[PDB]
Amino acid sequence: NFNVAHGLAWSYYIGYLRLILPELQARIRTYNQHYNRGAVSQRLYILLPLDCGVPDNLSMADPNIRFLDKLPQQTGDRAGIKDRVYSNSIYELLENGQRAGTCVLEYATPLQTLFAMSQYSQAGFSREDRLEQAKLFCRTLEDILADAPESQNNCRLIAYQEPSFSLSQEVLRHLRQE
Amino acid sequence: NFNVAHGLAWSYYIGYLRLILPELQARIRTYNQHYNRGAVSQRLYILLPLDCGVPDNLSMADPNIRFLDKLPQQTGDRAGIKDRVYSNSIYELLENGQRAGTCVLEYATPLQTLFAMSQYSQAGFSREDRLEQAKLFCRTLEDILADAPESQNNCRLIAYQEPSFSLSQEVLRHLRQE
Ligand SMILES: Nc1nc2c(ncn2[C@@H]2O[C@@H]3COP(=O)(O)O[C@@H]4[C@H](O)[C@@H](COP(=O)(O)O[C@H]3[C@H]2O)O[C@H]4n2cnc3c(N)ncnc32)c(=O)[nH]1
Repeated sequence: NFNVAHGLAWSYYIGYLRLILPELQARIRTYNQHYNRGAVSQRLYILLPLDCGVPDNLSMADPNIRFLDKLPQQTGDRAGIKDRVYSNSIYELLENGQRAGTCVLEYATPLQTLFAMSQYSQAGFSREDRLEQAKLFCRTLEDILADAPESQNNCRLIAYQEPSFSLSQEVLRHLRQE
Repeated sequence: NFNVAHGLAWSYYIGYLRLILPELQARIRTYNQHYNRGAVSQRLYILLPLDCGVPDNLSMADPNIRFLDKLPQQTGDRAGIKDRVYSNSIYELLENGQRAGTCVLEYATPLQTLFAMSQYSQAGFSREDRLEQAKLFCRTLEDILADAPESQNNCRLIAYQEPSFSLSQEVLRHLRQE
């Protein structure tokens, strides 16, 4: 099942990142000018927990990550679905009670597929293989984005293992660099 | 890359079908009672062209398939995205100028990933392998749905090869049976 994470990464690129990354800066600029608090950063920040533990509510993983607003939606006809909607959420990052950064932030959803596959007996995906597939997912995606025309300093991958751990501090480190 | 279609099918189930199938009949019943034309059929009809040719506009594949309306959207928090939106389109099927059926209808989007992967040199997916992966995708999905609790006569797969061909007649055949 090595080809499992491989295909999921290509799917994530083909069916999502390549479609939304080109329009992202315009959506952010629209938000910055129309519905606004400091400036939203210019990159999509993608969280890649190698334990494939992907909560649906980000504030649950860390209270210092607080939902601010939704980006204006992106829509288009997709595979027979009229006006399919692509949604992204903006988060504020707090640090000792100060707003320290603002960004479009989400988990890489395919890591949730890896996790659920490892739970379903019919998937033939060993629970022991979650970390290995997660790593391959990250490496594949990294190699894809390194060479993708739509990636132009508008995407940032954040991969990490928890062994304390501060997810907000991990994100702020990448924001600081930018 | 056999594991390619395998993973895509499990992804399609885990990240989509298992989430939307349980609520689908209530969304259809809501539409039937609130925004209505004959009754919308009770199953989600999924188109699986084995040539992986997936137009984004269904009326383009066959003019006898005409967009009627959107189902009421489904939303939930998903992997850090607040109120992620799941959308489905309702279509009327015409037959010699008569409205002959009405259903929720779409292409299986992962077939688009197979297709695009076969085009990208970095994916290492042979163009010659599209039909084989498409078949495996269909077989895997079929085996998944055969045993899935959320599938309860509310999903129908329509797989086909074009060698004339009438996509509308192919769909109407399955609707007739139901
Ligand atoms: N009609 C309809 N179908 C939907 C919708 N959302 C998902 N589907 C179907 O489920 C497959 C898996 O979805 P996922 O959210 O678990 O992750 C996908 C996948 O890893 C990768 C490629 O997507 P696609 O090829 O369209 O496969 C999707 C589809 O067949 O990108 C991820 N992804 C796709 N859309 C989003 C999004 N809006 N936000 C975050 N991640 C996404 C739906 O709304 N309607």
